[PDB]
Amino acid sequence: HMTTQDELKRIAAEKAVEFVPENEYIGIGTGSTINFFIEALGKSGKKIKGAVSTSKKSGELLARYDIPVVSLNEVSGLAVYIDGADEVNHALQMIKGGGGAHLNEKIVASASEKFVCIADESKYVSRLGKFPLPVEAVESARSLVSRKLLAMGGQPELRIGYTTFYGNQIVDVHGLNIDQPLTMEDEINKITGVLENGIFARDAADVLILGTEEGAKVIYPCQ
Ligand code: NA
Repeated sequence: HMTTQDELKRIAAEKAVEFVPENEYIGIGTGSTINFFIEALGKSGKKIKGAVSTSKKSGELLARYDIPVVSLNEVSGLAVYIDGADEVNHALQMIKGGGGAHLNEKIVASASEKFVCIADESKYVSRLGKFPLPVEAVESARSLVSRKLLAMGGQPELRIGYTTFYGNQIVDVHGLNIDQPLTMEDEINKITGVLENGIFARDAADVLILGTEEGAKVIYPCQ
């Protein structure tokens, strides 16, 4: 039978354990692929000095698997950040935030010395953009941010009924042409009322572990 998507996620998560140094502070992403990774890291027996969480769920699983959790404010930096992606291109630039956590994810990534992305094969794309782009905005700026995103060219859609970790809203933007991921990352963030967007170009991954039918493939940015 074909390997299921969950099995592909587990393949990538299990391989990523090998990338985690012992006795260091590390950062932990969010999502279903990460949830398999937290379990695998706990089962490995590796000594972890402390882990910084990016979501309520990730923090709960770290505790379930006996991995010590620390606030980002307690450390001067992290040795490695491990996280998933909704899309990842050949330069290892990513679209993130399908699960609502892109603000905390980018904060923790930006404090880390290395970013390991874990994903099943379906996330690896030639061009970023098909997956709608999450944008976090404060509630009173919803209509304003939406007009500004529409003027940029995308179709803004409020994520109905959703409240982010820090109490804000997400507008998901459909149909963007992303010529230059770093330029668009910065231009969207210049909209007043936007707190963060899901383009990870400045914080592109350093290495990608991709779960495929042939096992876990290790992929560095294209030359
Ligand atoms: Na997310």
